[PDB]
Amino acid sequence: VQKIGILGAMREEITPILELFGVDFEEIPLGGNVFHKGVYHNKEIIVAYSKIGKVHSTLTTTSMILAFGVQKVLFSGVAGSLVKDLKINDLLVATQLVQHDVDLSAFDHPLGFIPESAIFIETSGSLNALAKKIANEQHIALKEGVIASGDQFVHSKERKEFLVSEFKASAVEMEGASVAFVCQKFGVPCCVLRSISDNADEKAGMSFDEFLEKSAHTSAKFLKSMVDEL
Amino acid sequence: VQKIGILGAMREEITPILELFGVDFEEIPLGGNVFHKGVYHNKEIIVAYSKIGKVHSTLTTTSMILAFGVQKVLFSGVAGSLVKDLKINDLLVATQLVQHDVDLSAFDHPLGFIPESAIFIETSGSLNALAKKIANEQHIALKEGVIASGDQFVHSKERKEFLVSEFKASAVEMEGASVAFVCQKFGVPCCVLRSISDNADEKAGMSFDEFLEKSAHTSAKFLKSMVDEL
Ligand SMILES: Nc1ncnc2c(CN3C[C@H](CSCCCCO)[C@@H](O)C3)c[nH]c12
Ligand SMILES: Nc1ncnc2c(CN3C[C@H](CSCCCCO)[C@@H](O)C3)c[nH]c12
Repeated sequence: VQKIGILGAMREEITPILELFGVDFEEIPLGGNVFHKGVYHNKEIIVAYSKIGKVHSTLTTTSMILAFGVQKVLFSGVAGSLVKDLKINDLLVATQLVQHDVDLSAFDHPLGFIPESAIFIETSGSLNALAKKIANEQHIALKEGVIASGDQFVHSKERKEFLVSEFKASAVEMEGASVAFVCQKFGVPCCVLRSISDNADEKAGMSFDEFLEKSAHTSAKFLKSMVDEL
Repeated sequence: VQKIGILGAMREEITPILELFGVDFEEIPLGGNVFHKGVYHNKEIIVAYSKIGKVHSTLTTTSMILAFGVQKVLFSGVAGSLVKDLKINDLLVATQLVQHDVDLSAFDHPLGFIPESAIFIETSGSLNALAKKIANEQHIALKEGVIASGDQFVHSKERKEFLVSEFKASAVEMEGASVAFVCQKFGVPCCVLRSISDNADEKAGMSFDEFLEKSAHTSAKFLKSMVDEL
């Protein structure tokens, strides 16, 4: 059968995923993560939260691919908005991702760039198109854009402005670029889906605490609607 | 037989390793890395460069463990010095590592800390003690201390001061903490060995360009002397 990996960063991002699928799961620990393995609509679904940030998410994605043999990875979670048109609860899919905190400018490399890699990492056009189709049929707004990932929770106007000017990012989070990077290295289709929890400004901690649960649920519900069409 | 993973970040860090072992290697590509597999003194050695930074090094380490089944990981490369007593070419082993660019302080977490993890990641006391024994027998200076890892090349007095005050780091680099983190998650002994290439200050790019080859060779030679005793 088809094997689909489903990832969040925090436990709160996968709790609604496990509940919404509503099937039994076997828990399999590996590399400090717990993988929930279930069968849903004739597909094997493997659900896990990575824990926060780039190292955690790189490890979990690599484990999913190498140890569980998943054929697609769908990431669902929350994100900070960098643009006026992405408001609390709104959904976006990443067309490209960047590691916004990478800085080898001492050697005149562009910010975000590492030798033998690239600034922007692409996701699956096919999965992004599926998301768009579903969103239109459900009459849900869905934006497509660049997501910036780094190992800092962004809560300042100055950092937002940098992300917009340097990378033209629409949202910020801490895991998407690493998940997409790993998938691309192994030829595995990847979709990164996020629901806005905050505006990545001085009020972001507050907003995040308020909206984590609801925004996570919104993302999870949409991810399920995608899996229903795969 | 015993399987030993040997990692550098850049090709220049593993070129001397491959030459110094002086055996034939089979090249095995996986996840965008090339793994050089050889037999040396009745051990299987698997050598690779990860490419620069935390995501690259997390992926390569995870691959080494999950796909090649290595039982120990030794990292060899260069680093920026944060302390007066670590000069160009000097060797150190990391007793602990930290991800110095992790910042969840918006939620009053200490810098370097991520929920469900820890600020400091430990390495193998047994391998560090072997390194110390060998260094003493060869009449080579070998320091032990905290190494700070992040996704920026550090070349400023201000950032050095932060690393010293916040984490009491002795050296800075971009991969050690991720390698040690992965190893710890999988119960695999890890040793991170670095030779100083620069002082992580405004002159660091210059110094790095000058000393990369020599410092890499110094680290590689010491790593080989460790493998000779394993
Ligand atoms: N403003 C923001 N900056 C960076 N990432 C995010 C995100 C996305 N994720 C939410 C979470 C933020 S860190 C939460 C710490 C909770 C207290 O322990 C990470 O997994 C990244 C939402 N808003 C953000
Ligand atoms: N000053 C420094 N800051 C951070 N890392 C390092 C290192 C260690 N590694 C050396 C290398 C620095 S980035 C080199 C880019 C070369 C031009 O493309 C990374 O793999 C980290 C030496 N000096 C450093």
